[PDB]
This record gives sequence, structure tokens and C-alpha cells, in this order.
Amino acid sequence: MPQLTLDKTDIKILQVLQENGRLTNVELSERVALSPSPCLRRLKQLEDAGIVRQYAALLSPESVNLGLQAFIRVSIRKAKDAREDFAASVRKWPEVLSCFALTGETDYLLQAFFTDMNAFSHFVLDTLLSHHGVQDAQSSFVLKEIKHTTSLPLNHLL
Amino acid sequence: TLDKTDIKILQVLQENGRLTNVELSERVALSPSPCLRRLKQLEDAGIVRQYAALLSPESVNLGLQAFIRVSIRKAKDAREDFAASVRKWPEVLSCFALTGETDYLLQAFFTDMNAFSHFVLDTLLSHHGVQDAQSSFVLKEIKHTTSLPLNHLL
Amino acid sequence: QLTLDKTDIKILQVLQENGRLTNVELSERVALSPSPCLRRLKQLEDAGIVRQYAALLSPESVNLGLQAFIRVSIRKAKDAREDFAASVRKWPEVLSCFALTGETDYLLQAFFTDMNAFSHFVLDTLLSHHGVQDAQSSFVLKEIKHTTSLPLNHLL
Amino acid sequence: TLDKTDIKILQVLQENGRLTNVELSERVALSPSPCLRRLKQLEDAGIVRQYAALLSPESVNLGLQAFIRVSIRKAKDAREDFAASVRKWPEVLSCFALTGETDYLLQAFFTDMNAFSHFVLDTLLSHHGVQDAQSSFVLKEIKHTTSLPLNHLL
Amino acid sequence: TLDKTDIKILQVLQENGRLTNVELSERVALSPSPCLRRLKQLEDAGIVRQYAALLSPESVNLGLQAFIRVSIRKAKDAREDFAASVRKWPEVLSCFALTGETDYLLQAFFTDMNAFSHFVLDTLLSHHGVQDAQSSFVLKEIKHTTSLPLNHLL
Amino acid sequence: QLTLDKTDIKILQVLQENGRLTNVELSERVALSPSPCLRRLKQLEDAGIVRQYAALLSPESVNLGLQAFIRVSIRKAKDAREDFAASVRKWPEVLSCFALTGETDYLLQAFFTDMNAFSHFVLDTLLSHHGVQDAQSSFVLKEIKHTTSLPLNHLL
Amino acid sequence: QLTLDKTDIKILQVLQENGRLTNVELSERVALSPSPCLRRLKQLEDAGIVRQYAALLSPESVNLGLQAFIRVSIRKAKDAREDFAASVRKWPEVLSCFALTGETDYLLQAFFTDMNAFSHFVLDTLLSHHGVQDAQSSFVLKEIKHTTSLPLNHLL
Amino acid sequence: QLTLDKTDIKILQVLQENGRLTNVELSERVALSPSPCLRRLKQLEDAGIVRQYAALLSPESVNLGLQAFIRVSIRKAKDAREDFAASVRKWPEVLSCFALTGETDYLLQAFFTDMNAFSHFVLDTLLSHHGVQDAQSSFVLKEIKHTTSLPLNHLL
Ligand code: MET
Ligand code: MET
Ligand code: MET
Ligand code: MET
Ligand code: MET
Ligand code: MET
Ligand code: MET
Ligand code: MET
Ligand SMILES: [Ca+2]
Ligand SMILES: [Ca+2]
Ligand SMILES: [Ca+2]
Ligand SMILES: [Ca+2]
Ligand SMILES: [Ca+2]
Ligand SMILES: [Ca+2]
Ligand SMILES: [Ca+2]
Ligand SMILES: [Ca+2]
Ligand SMILES: [Ca+2]
Repeated sequence: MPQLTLDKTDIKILQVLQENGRLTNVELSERVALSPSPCLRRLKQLEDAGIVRQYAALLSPESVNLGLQAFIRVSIRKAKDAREDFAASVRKWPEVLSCFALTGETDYLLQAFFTDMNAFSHFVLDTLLSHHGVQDAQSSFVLKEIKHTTSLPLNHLL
Repeated sequence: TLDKTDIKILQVLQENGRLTNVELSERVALSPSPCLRRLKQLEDAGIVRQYAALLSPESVNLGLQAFIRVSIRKAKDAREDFAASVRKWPEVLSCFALTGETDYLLQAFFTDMNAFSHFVLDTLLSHHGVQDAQSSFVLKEIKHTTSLPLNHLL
Repeated sequence: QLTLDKTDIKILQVLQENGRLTNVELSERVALSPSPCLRRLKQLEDAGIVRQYAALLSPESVNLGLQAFIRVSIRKAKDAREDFAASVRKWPEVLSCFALTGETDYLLQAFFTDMNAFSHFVLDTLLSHHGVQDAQSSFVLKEIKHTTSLPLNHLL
Repeated sequence: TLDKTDIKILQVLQENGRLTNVELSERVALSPSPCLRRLKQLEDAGIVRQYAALLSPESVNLGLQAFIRVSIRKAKDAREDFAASVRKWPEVLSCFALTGETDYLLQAFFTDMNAFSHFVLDTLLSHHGVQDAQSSFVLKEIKHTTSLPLNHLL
Repeated sequence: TLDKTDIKILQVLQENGRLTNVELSERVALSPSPCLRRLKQLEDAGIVRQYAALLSPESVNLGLQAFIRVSIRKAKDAREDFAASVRKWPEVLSCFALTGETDYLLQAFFTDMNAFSHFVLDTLLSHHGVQDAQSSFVLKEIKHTTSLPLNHLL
Repeated sequence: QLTLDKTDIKILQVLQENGRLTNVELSERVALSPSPCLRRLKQLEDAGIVRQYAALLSPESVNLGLQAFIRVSIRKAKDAREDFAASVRKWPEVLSCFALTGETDYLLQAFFTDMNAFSHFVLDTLLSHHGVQDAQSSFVLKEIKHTTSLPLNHLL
Repeated sequence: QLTLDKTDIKILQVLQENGRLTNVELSERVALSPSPCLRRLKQLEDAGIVRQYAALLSPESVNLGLQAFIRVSIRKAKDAREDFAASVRKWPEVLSCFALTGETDYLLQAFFTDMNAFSHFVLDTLLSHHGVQDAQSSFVLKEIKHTTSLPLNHLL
Repeated sequence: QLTLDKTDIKILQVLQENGRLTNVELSERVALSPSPCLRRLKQLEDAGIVRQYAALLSPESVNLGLQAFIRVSIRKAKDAREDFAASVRKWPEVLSCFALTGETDYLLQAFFTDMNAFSHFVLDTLLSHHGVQDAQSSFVLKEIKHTTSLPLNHLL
């Protein structure tokens, strides 16, 4: 468990790395009041313990022409492995960044990104709705990004 | 504008953000000094907005990830207040104004359904701007990446 | 059907709340002697009025923290209805099951330890059952009220 | 912390709640005295909330089991007044604050539809904090038990 | 031909279907002789489709009056089979094809909720054509009349 | 709250279908003695069973081509419910009004000449009424069945 | 009123597809001399059948590449209906607008450059209008068919 | 591809409202000599900018007094989409059809003379089509606004 593996300073480590993910061990060492050796040791425990799963470069969709962030609610037909064949193909679609099996009226909620609405129609008509397992889709689109952080809260571990 | 090599840099760094300039230069088929100019251009051009360490919710005890469908009152100071308030809720990671049935969509994280209940009943719904909420929960993470698609730039 | 009296109702009304009372105690509550009281309580059991006595447990005390109310709708065949009802009775994590009016056709009441527990039940058991066409599940955030006790003032 | 015979006792009593100590002990591979202690602890520990006689709705003329979905208007203490009122309504057996479209969900019992109409129109819908109500009725009780699952502790 | 007096007739008979031609001829200001010519021509032109005795549903023990919204499976004949089956169900008084979410709306009467369940569960839902159903019940008759409006004809 | 003789039901069954029948013609459709057939109505109508005898007309024949079913929800202000009731009673075009269970609070069954007639009613009368929060109107495309006759075999 | 024959419906039908045709051409297609064709056409305008001659453009060709249908709900004020009507009429991007039956009270058809533009309109114009309670917007993914042409063969 | 200028748009804006103008009448309005203006317009037609000149009619003048906005759901079988598309294109009472985002997959604009006409269509042609799973129809009570004119100022 994290209270019997992650002490106060490790939590600050993940807090800083979550936000400035490309620091060097020494930059981080300066950031958490620690000698470069044990700091490195700690950041290695966390990476091997599964806590830090990935370091990534986050981009601006608008800058790379992606104007239309769509949240699509999908329902899967009662077929053999409709679930798994949908799941298999959703991982192959680069435009679809995330997919989740949700509670409620919808079975699946997908988070996608596209350039313009024409782009989106060809994907919805020719890929999503054309897929044997996909029974019905409902697409909504983002009008304003009020908030967007990859950072999880860690004060519950304290 | 940016060329096929600038698109290879971004594709690569989206997956391994911490990747070294030697390694990066190698995969993008460029020398160390010149390719490190592109990456600095790109960072200085805003294309790359942040470098982040992505964590595993299970590992840090956030075993409950929710999507909450919220709607604000027909008010002037309801819009900004809810926004200003969601920005200060660390449990709440993203928030969006959607088209369609619901006006706002929140994506947040919790430990247990108990943690959630206190948040929804004592923070969210008691916010003067919030008119109604409707929260669903993630049963199975089929796919989740922070990597944007870049083939359209080719 | 058994013809009930004022004392007969008081007995039920006592038993529903404290169902482990000794007959000596139940007799003194409802203002009766053991012998008569015992014959009543037995007549009330005989009649089918009392269907069972039950020890009621605290869900959180036994690690079930997540209480799901699940709206199910079953496939349209002259078999899915009985198969689903048959399976529902074999599922111990589901306590109640009701065929309802309105949008949802079936309503289930189920208890689980965590949300991950639910995910296995819904994905691997409920929604893979040939009869189940769709599910919509909610969760209890706060128990405002929960009694097992039926009202009996309409009999007086 | 509950062992194998602590759990089985709970299993036995959840079904046959009025057993003698002697016939309870016979059903758990335990002698009277030990079994009486293991039960005492379970009660003092909060595990056994109460012992209740379960009756038949049909038996006592209650032929209409309604599951009602009500929402509450946004006003100071509307939820507390609803809660406190629903606790003094004997026809209402249980009431839960829920995730999803509905704010609340009651399970009520009535002699017939006329009885229901009077409750809904002149007590539920007339309470100040009650904004809306959607009632549905049970057509067939496929399963009903009070007995919680306990095989997760084994 | 539907001049004022022909409407004064229709209006009166809708309310008092049983009225004597003497009394009818009096309320519409006509000698009996032509009042009986006019009415017969209304009876034989189709206008008056039926004279009917309207009964109190509670009086004959049918307390439960339902409104069911039914959708037929989209195949061949199903539409006709559900139609013809609905015509042989005496508890179903009216059945309309409506616009909107639901495809058919049924008005039906029952003795009690138990009588309703048998019907929904063993007839309505078990009919090969019926895809699904959604039943709502009448808590109070605010108004009910068989009299059409006819002012527009004036 | 009772049950009547086998042919006493027929009296109601016959009258519901042919309501302006002569007691002579009635006594011939129920196998009842001539004048004692008038005696039996003298017990039914003279009780509460028969509420009214009415002339049922053809909507199309009197120009009423459009029959709407309107789902109306009511504002929760002080006695807004009786206000609505008080007004639906006065609107001739609205034939029947019921307080339903489910999503919508009230259901109205109305008749109109054409859609323009419905617009004026909906905009200028229904939705402009102080108690009416929302309305949701659906129209009939085809009358599969319509009888004013109740089932009476539950009484045998 | 006018009495339209097969020649006159042919006039309107040709004009509906080809609005700009020369009077000589029009008369050639519709089997009439220029002299009366001209009269008959002007009779259809003066009558009110021809309400407007218009050139219809391709949205994409004018960068308006985002067509939205918007379902709007007016709050219950007294003037809310007319205020919204008035403001709707001044909004050029909103081309048509309808009081519909059903769940939605108003249906709008609008054209925008792209979602950014759409966001500005909903957040800063539509939802900030005092009489507007709610907005549920959808977009066109594929234009299967779109004509201004009405069917007129029911008049024959 | 052609670039549009301040004058070019005026030609667009004027034509959109007054479609049947003569070339002389258009020239003396956009600040262009008759000869240039002639060509420029033909290049806009040829460029796809102006897609069709139409005479627009009054529904109520030609007895089409029921405007239905229909929401259809297509059966997701083997290319049922193309079939519905191909037959929607033949149905004259249907002027427009769109693949929408959100609850419904399709949205139709239809025009009828009355409810009888609508019934005949929805029951015996639309819902009897093999690709059509569900249909949900509404009707306009009031046209607040209707223009064919697109906005063009975003090009200035
Ligand atoms: C494959 S995810 C299933 C979700 C489930 N039916 C629910 O909404 O509760
Ligand atoms: C005919 S395409 C239908 C698209 C679907 N309604 C959506 O929301 O994505
Ligand atoms: C907070 S912005 C809400 C937008 C609205 N849901 C729409 O569909 O237009
Ligand atoms: C009375 S608590 C209401 C909870 C809220 N409707 C939700 O979905 O989270
Ligand atoms: C049985 S006719 C069905 C009509 C369809 N529900 C509509 O609204 O258009
Ligand atoms: C399995 S019984 C289903 C009944 C149906 N949902 C109704 O509303 O009447
Ligand atoms: C106008 S009474 C409304 C009753 C409410 N719709 C219910 O379902 O209980
Ligand atoms: C602004 S008119 C609203 C009409 C309403 N939606 C109905 O169905 O009757
Ligand atoms: Ca909404
Ligand atoms: Ca809890
Ligand atoms: Ca999990
Ligand atoms: Ca809600
Ligand atoms: Ca009743
Ligand atoms: Ca409601
Ligand atoms: Ca487009
Ligand atoms: Ca944007
Ligand atoms: Ca009209």
C-alpha cells in the first residue's frame, strides 16, 4: 500500500514529476530537498513499483490542427466477442485517444480528436458506425476547455 | 509549417517524453545538435505545451474514476463560479462544455464510492451554480493514451 | 387468509422490529399470556403472514461498501425471462429482483465490496448472460432510510 | 476479524433468524457456549444490526409495491426536510440518494392504487422540497432476500 | 349540410344520448316531425356513429386504469397481428398509433395491479409482435368526456 | 364493490354497445321478462353503475381531423394544480385529462380541425396558462381500436 | 382564388428547380405562348404562391462548413417568446427556426465557419439571451438530400 | 480555385434575396459594368459557389399545411444506409434529409397537406421501408424565421 511504501517526500516527487516530467535527476533533487543519489533511488522504486507508468510529451491539439475534440457515447451489439472486437479496433484508431466502459445509459465513452467536422463524419460513418459490433453512437463536442490536467491528486496518501 | 521529420519528433516524444536527445536524434534519423533545434523550436512554438509524468490510479489508491454530467443555473455568476470552483478541486482533472443533453462534463478520481459521495453531496451539488449532476463510473479502461494523432499533418 | 385482531397486529408490529424476542417477552409487549400469544404467533406463521425471521447485517461491517441498483432489460424470447430469473436466483451478490413498469423491465438490488468487484459481475456475468440485452446500474450514495418493516395501521 | 465459523453463523442466522442457541450451535459444528460468545461479539461489533420478522405484503393487504424516483428542488435544507419527512412515512420502507438521472429512490408499500394516489398527490408531491416524481410498480417479485453475500470473506 | 340546428342537435345528444325526440325537438326548437328527419339523416350519414351507455369503472370493480406505450417488432405482419390481437382483448378499450418516441398507445382497465401483471406478463409482452412496453397509471381523473367540440362548425 | 347476476351483466354489456335501445329490444337481447328488464336498469342506473348515456360521434365527420395526446407538466407553485384542472374543465377541445404516473404529470386527449387549430391552442392557451411548465404533444396516425365499452367478465 | 391546372403546376415546378429561366424558355417548357405564360406567372406571384426568387449557394464554397440543428428551450417569461423571436431574426447565422411539437420547444438551423465560431455563438449569444433556458445542438455529417422544391402533384 | 472580393460578395448577397434579376439589373447594383458582371457570375456558378437558382413557394398557398421534422433511425444491416438514401431521394414530400450527430441518426424535412396525408406516408412508405428501424415525428406550429440566404460577412 502507498502509506507503507510512499512517505512524504516521495509524494512530493510524484507531484513535481507529474507537472515537469522532463527534469533531470539533479533538477528534481533541487526540487525536493534531496541528494542526487537517494532521489534517483526513490524515483527508481516508483518506476519499478508501477506508480509512474509513462513519461509523455503533451501537445496542443489546436497547434497541430486538431480543432474538434469529440466525446462519443457508443453501444455495442450482442455478438460473440463484440466487446473484444470493438476493443481491439478502438486501440488501432489513432484519432481515438481514450475509451472506457461506463456505467449508465451508455456502454462506452470514447474521447477522440479531429481536424474539422468533415474529418469527423468520415470516421463516424466509415469507421465507427460501419464496425459490426457498434450498434449506435452519440457524438458530443467540446465548446470550451474549462480545465485539463493529467495530474492526479495525491494528498489522500498523506 | 513543419515537415515529416518534425512530425516524427512529436510522435516519438508523445510516447516517451523523457527520451534522450541521442536516442531521439537516432529514431528521427538526424544528428544530435540539429534535431535538438527542432525540439526547442517546437517547445518555443507552443506545439508542445507540457512534459508530464503519467501515473497509475490503482497504484496511488484512486480506484474510482468518474465521469460527471453537470448543468449550471441560468445565471451570470454561475458560469464563472463553477469554473473557478472546478479549477480548485484537485479530485477533478478535466472539465468541458459539451454540446447535447448535458452542458458540462467532468472527469475526476476518487478512492472509494464513499469518497465520491462526500464530494458530490457536500461540494458539487451544494455549489450555488450547480443545478443537477449525473455521474457514471468507469468499469474497464479499454484504451487511454495522451498521444494526439498526427498523420493528418503528413 | 386469517382473520386478525388488535392484539394480532401489535404482535407483528413488535416482531418486525425485534424478531428474536422470547415468547415471554413478546407476550408482555402485546399484553397477553404466553400460551395464547404462542398460539397466535404460530397461527400467524401457519397463515403465511410471517414468511421468515431474519438476522439483518450491516453491509459496511462485512466489507460490502458499494450498493448497486441495476436496471436491466431482457431479450425478447419465451425463454430469456425464465433463464435470467433462474440465474438471478443463483447470484448471491444480488439480493432482490423486480419486474417493473416503466422504461426498465427489470430492477435488481445488489451488493459488492468495491467497484472492481462490480466490473467483474457486470461484464463477466450479467451482460454475458444470453438473455440480458442491456443494463444500467446506479449506486447508493447515502442511505436516508431502510426498514424491513411493513405498515399495518391500514388493518385497524 | 471473522473466521470460518463466524461467517457460517451469519449465514445460518441471516436465513433462520429465530434459532435457539442449541439448534444454532448444532448447525455450525460448535457447542452452545462457544457459539453464544461468537454471536455476542458479532452483535456488539455492529455486524448484526437487528433481528426482524419478515412479513408477506399480500398477507396484510399490501398489494402494491411502488419504487418511486423523486428529485428535489434547489433550496436551503430541501434534502434534510425530505429525508426527515420520509423517515416518518410508514408506507416508505427504504430511501436512497442515487447516482444517475434520479436524485432519490424510495421503495413504498400500499394497499391499492387509490391508496397510492392519495400518498403521492397529498403527501409526496405536496412536500415543499419535492420538485418531481416518477413512480413504477412491481409486476412480479423474481427474487427477494435480506441475506447479504459473505463468500468474499472466505 | 350541417347548419346551426343540426349542430344544436349533435351537441345535445352527445350529453344526453338517451333523450326522447320530444325533449330533443324541444331543446333545438323544432316540431318533432322534422327533428326526427334531421336526426335520422345524421344517423344514416355516419355523423352519429354510436349511442352508448358510459359506465363508472370503479362501480364495476375496475379501479386500475392504465396507459401503455407499446412498440411492435419491425417485421412483416407484426403490425397487423398486434392490431388484430388488440381487437380481441376486451380489457384494451382503445389503441392508437401515435407520433413521437412510442409507436402505439393503449388505454386499458383492470381490477387491480395483480390483474395488470398477468395481462402485461402473459399476453402483451408474450405476443410475438410486441418488442417492449411502458405502462403508466391514472392517479386522478381531472376531466373525461366523450363530447367532441363543435363550435368550429359555427 | 360487489358482483351481479349473469344476465344482469348482459344488461350492461348490451347497453354499452347499443345505448339507446328500447326496453322491449333490451329484454329481447338478454332473455329477460318484458317489464322486469326495466326493473333491473332501475337497479343499475339507480345505483351508480351507469353514469351517463351519450351520443358518440365521428371526429372526421364533424371536421375534427386531428386528435392530439398532450403530455403536460405543471408548475409547483401554490394551488397551480387546481388552476390547471379548473381550466381544462373549461376547454371544450380537451375531452379528457388524467394525472398519470411516470415521466409526465398530466395527459390530455384533445381534438382539433387541423394543425393550425392546434398551434393557436397550444401557444395562446395551453403554454400561456400560469400553471403549465411544459407541454409535449403527440398525434394519432391511425385508430387501431376505440370502444367506450368496459370488460365485465371479471364479474362472473 | 386561382384555379391551377397541369400547365400551371408545370410552371411552378420548372421555376422551383430553374428559378432564373427566361420568359421565352419558360413558355417553351410549359406549352404556352410567351404572352400568357408571362401573365400566368405574374398571377402566381400576385396570388402569393411565388413568395421569393432566390439564388442558393454552397455553404462549403463560402467556408460555412458547419451546419448545426439547435434545440432550444424558452423559459417561462411573458415576453420570452417574442424577445427570442426578435433576436433570432437579427442573427444572420440562424437561417430558419421553428416552434415544434415534442420534447423541444424550438428548433434552429444555423451555419458557422467551424466549431470555434459555433462556440462563440452558443456561449456568447444564444445561451446568454435572457429568454433561453436550454440548448441542445447537433451537427450535419452528410447531406443525403436537400431541396427547396415543394411537391405539387397532390393539386393534380 | 477562385478568390472572392468585396464586389463578388455583393453579387452573392443581392442574388440570394433577388434571384431572378436580369444581368442589367444586377450590374447596376454591384458596381460592375454589365459585361464583366456577366462573366463573373457564370464563374461563380461554374465554381460551385452559386449552386442553383430557385423560385420559392408558399406551402399554405399550394395546400401543404403540415411541415413535419422527422427523426429516423436506420437499421444497421447490410448497406441499409444507401437504400434509405436512394428512396429518400425519390420521396417528393421529403425536401431535406441529414445525418445528424446525437440521439437520432437521421433528420428529415417533409411537407404534407394534412395529418391523413402524413399518416399514409409514415405508415405505408417510411416505416414499411426495410432499413427504417424507428421514426419520431414532430411538426412546426409557427415559422419564426425561414431564409435560404447564407451569411457572407465572415469573408469580408
Ligand atoms: C460494457 S460496460 C456495461 C455498463 C453497464 N451496462 C452499466 O451501464 O451499468
Ligand atoms: C447517420 S450517422 C449518425 C451519427 C450518430 N447520430 C452520432 O451521434 O454520432
Ligand atoms: C456550457 S455550454 C453548453 C452547450 C449545450 N450543451 C449545447 O448543446 O449547445
Ligand atoms: C441525492 S444525491 C444526487 C447524486 C447525483 N444525481 C449524481 O448522479 O451523482
Ligand atoms: C405506429 S405509427 C409510428 C409513428 C412514429 N412513432 C412517429 O412518431 O412518426
Ligand atoms: C417484465 S414486465 C415489463 C413491464 C413494462 N416495462 C411496463 O412498463 O409495463
Ligand atoms: C400530477 S401527479 C404526478 C405523479 C408522478 N408523475 C408519479 O409518477 O408519481
Ligand atoms: C414553443 S411551442 C412548444 C410546443 C411543445 N413542445 C409541444 O409539443 O406541444
Ligand atoms: Ca439538457
Ligand atoms: Ca456507503
Ligand atoms: Ca477497477
Ligand atoms: Ca436528473
Ligand atoms: Ca382509482
Ligand atoms: Ca417528470
Ligand atoms: Ca461539411
Ligand atoms: Ca476550439
Ligand atoms: Ca401551417
